[PDB]
Amino acid sequence: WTATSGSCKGRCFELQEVGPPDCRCDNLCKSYSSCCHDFDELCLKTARGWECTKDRCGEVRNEENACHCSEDCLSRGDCCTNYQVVCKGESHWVDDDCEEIKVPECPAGFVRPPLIIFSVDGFRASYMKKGSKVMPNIEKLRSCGTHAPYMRPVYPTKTFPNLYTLATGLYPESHGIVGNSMYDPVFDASFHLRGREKFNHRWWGGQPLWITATKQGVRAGTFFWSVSIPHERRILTILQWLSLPDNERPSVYAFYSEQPDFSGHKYGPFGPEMTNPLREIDKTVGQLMDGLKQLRLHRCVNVIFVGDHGMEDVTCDRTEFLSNYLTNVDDITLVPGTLGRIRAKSINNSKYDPKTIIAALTCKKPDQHFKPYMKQHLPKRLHYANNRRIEDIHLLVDRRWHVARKPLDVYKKCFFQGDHGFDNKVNSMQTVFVGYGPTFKYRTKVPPFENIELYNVMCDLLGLKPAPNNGTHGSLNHLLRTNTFRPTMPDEVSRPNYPGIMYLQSEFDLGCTCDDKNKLEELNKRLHTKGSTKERHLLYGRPAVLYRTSYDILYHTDFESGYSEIFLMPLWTSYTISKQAEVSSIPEHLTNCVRPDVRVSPGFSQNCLAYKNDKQMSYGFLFPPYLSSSPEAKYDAFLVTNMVPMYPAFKRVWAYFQRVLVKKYASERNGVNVISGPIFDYNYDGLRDTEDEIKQYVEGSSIPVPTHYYSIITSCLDFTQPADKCDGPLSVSSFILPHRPDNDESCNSSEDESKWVEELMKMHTARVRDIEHLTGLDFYRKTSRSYSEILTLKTYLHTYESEI
Ligand SMILES: *[C@@H]1O[C@H](CO)[C@@H](O[C@@H]2O[C@H](CO)[C@@H](O[C@@H]3O[C@H](CO[C@H]4O[C@H](CO)[C@@H](O)[C@H](O[C@H]5O[C@H](CO)[C@@H](O)[C@H](O)[C@@H]5O[C@H]5O[C@H](CO)[C@@H](O)[C@H](O)[C@@H]5O)[C@@H]4O)[C@@H](O)[C@H](O[C@H]4O[C@H](CO)[C@@H](O)[C@H](O)[C@@H]4O[C@H]4O[C@H](CO)[C@@H](O)[C@H](O)[C@@H]4O)[C@@H]3O)[C@H](O)[C@H]2NC(C)=O)[C@H](O)[C@H]1NC(C)=O
Ligand SMILES: O=C(c1ccc2[nH]nnc2c1)N1C[C@@H]2[C@H](C1)[C@H]1CN(C(=O)c3cc4ccccc4c(OCC(F)(F)F)n3)C[C@@H]21
Ligand SMILES: [Ca+2]
Ligand SMILES: [Ca+2]
Ligand SMILES: [Cl-]
Ligand code: NA
Ligand SMILES: [Zn+2]
Repeated sequence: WTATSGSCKGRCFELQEVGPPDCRCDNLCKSYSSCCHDFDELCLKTARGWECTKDRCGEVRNEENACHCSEDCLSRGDCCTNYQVVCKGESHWVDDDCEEIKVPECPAGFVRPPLIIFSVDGFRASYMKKGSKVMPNIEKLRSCGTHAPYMRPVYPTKTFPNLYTLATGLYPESHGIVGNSMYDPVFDASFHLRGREKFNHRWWGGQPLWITATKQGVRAGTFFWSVSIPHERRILTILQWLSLPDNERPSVYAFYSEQPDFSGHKYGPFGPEMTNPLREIDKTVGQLMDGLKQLRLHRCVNVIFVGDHGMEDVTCDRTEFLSNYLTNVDDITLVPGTLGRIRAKSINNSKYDPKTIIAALTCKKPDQHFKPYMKQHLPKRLHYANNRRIEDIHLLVDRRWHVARKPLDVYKKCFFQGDHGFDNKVNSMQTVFVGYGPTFKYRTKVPPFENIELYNVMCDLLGLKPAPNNGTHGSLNHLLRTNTFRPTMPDEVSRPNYPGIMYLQSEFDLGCTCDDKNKLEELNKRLHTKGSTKERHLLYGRPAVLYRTSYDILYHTDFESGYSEIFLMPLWTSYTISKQAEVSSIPEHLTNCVRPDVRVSPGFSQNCLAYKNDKQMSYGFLFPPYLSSSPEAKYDAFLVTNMVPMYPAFKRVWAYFQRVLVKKYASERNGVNVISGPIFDYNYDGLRDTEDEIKQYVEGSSIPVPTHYYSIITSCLDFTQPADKCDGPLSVSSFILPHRPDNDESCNSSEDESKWVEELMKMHTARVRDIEHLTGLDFYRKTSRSYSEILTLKTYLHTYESEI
């Protein structure tokens, strides 16, 4: 109950929310149904429209007008945005040549350039090119400021997860807003688009930008707007706030547009009805910029034009129904649409089994348009598991499709031609970024980047220290003219041992066998074991270990490794494969060869007997024998310290990568440097497991089984230079392959690895940064590149999509 008895007199769009029981006058009161009786009358004035006309010029003030064209309007801060153009001979901002903004040109009393975030819902990245003719204000921002060809949203590519990621720098799994619709089993409460539960603070984790600003003494405009407040009034309100006295005026503001998303759902992303919403958005940007110009703020304010996600073509007829797959369809609850999330309809149903639901959903139809996963098996790049609000069973839905429980849900709940929510590497889901202002660079294009990085930059723009978040601070320094953030590399926590030959063959009782059999060549092999070729295979310095552990550096002719005495295998193995390198086979006599490593105690070694006994588990090697530089160097690849546990199903994947793909990349990229290793993430939190988190060992041993295997493949960005003699920027692609005992994820896996392995790898593409979180390692410590450029390289994701 609200005491709507109060008045909004002089409180219109009040910045601090008034305490109950009082009627509210803030931009969100509509949505709470708590506005004062006179809110519409005093605060949502419409009389006379939004534009000055020649006859209105120098009129006597009439407080009933929506905006004013009287002489005092500028100093009152409430002129219509076209006032100086219609009445004072000025030009519209869009008609002015752009001029570099080298420094902020702010009125006296501004302690920092204000930040305005202009967010546009559903603004697909290709709209910038495809709509350019009808968006002249936006086009000017884009070509005069700093822009990316596109910006990557987070998964799922839905409205609330992405707006709140923009605000916090966090993945949905960490901020807690994991969909537009959610059930939290601890609260036993549901979050919906319609309704009041979504206003409860307990849903909203991390620390959004407005809160970060407030805590550090920077005042914020209210970011959220009731849908019924027209866009023109939102713009007028921000401009009015910008006229407040120095002590009252906010430094950060947000405008939000429900368009083009609203129309995109109805008409599809490129429907002919889409031109008008785009024109109208541009007109709004033009009113803002004209309005800033009148206030002498157009060369003072930093403006971010940013979308939350794109929009894809999706229609009723492209719906998969779980009732075609599951006999037990009424025993599940599905969160439906462009993603699926499944849980038991009732917690009292003891006959509910996720394994049988998964199996009934797996590769059941030739062109099946969704794929089931236990959430811990989703591509790690999605970071979509570590939240109790994310159901154990997930359906990744093909672009252009929906999943639903039963046909009745679709025709009794066609209409829409667009939707979003799909995998965040999908081109149609990409959105936009443009930065314009004194702190952004001039006429500069930057590579695509992820929206999780923006919170840091917005903090930088406002001189704030960001709360802990998933961005990599410094990775977007190249967007900025100043206010860059200069981080230091993390300090290495553990130093390696460099073991020499310390054990005799006979001290090893590992159940291992190998058919293995001159001072010129013997001085040579000794030099290689001391690191003589390390400069060839360790191109960017050794990775630093950022946690407390015990490990050894092991040198070889063809590869170098950091070998964990705790996990009994390498944390990392590093090797370089030149364009000229030749692939060989494992000679027949060496087929089951495993050799003790005389530098490493039996007590810190794997053993072959454990693999023999473990009927499910086999082994592979991190440096592949196929790539050995000579028959003699090949023996190094069979060392027990190069061995890792591998399910035979995974060996199919791993063998193809090592035998076929590495050489292919080396030929295509002019040499590659490869770092591979294991990953343990049994609690699916995207972070390196400690030894006590390991859920699976090779039977009868203390050899921990990895959940994933990574590789990082680096070469020269200028591919006319070979990877090992590169003078400038680097180029990287990486992956985090799930280590699974079956290939159920690949519906074509009965076929030859040339028909399905590369597709699996593409799906499990990763950023180096993802691997760093998962391993506690820090890569690229010794390059001739600036650290910020390396941070950018570490956040790179090779997506394998075609051109935007
Ligand atoms: C992306 O960036 C983010 C932010 O940096 C990274 O997330 C951080 O990860 C940290 C390491 O896991 C984590 O630190 C833990 O914090 C615990 C205290 O947390 C509360 O306070 C903070 C600060 O205000 C707050 O942010 C937290 O908010 C979480 O929880 C609330 C309520 O549930 C949510 O609203 C909110 O969305 C957020 O949830 C997310 O994180 C939690 C984990 O905290 C998940 O469970 C959720 O699913 C969701 O993802 C909290 O309000 C602190 O208690 C922890 O300490 C325990 O463990 C350490 C191990 O080092 C040990 O030293 C301690 O003794 C303690 O152990 C005891 O508790 C254990 C668990 O109950 C128990 O098993 C033991 O036996 C002991 O009794 C821990 O330090 C930090 O909270 C989050 N922050 C956020 C915002 O998510 C994230 O990792 C990055 N992602 C990647 C891939 O890099
Ligand atoms: O019902 C929907 C909706 C919209 C499009 C849909 N497509 N498919 N389903 C949909 C459902 N809503 C309506 C609400 C919310 C999404 C949008 C955020 N809003 C801000 O003023 C606003 C503006 C912001 C501007 C910058 C940063 C954050 C902002 C923020 O934050 C919202 C959050 F905090 F909850 F994340 N809110 C109002 C709009
Ligand atoms: Ca075995
Ligand atoms: Ca973990
Ligand atoms: Cl959702
Ligand atoms: Na298969
Ligand atoms: Zn939408």
